[PDB]
Amino acid sequence: RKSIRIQRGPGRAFVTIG
Repeated sequence: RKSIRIQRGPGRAFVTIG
């Protein structure tokens, strides 16, 4: 699994990739 700290909202957060 992988995740990224996106510069989008709501607010800076970590989303998963796949």
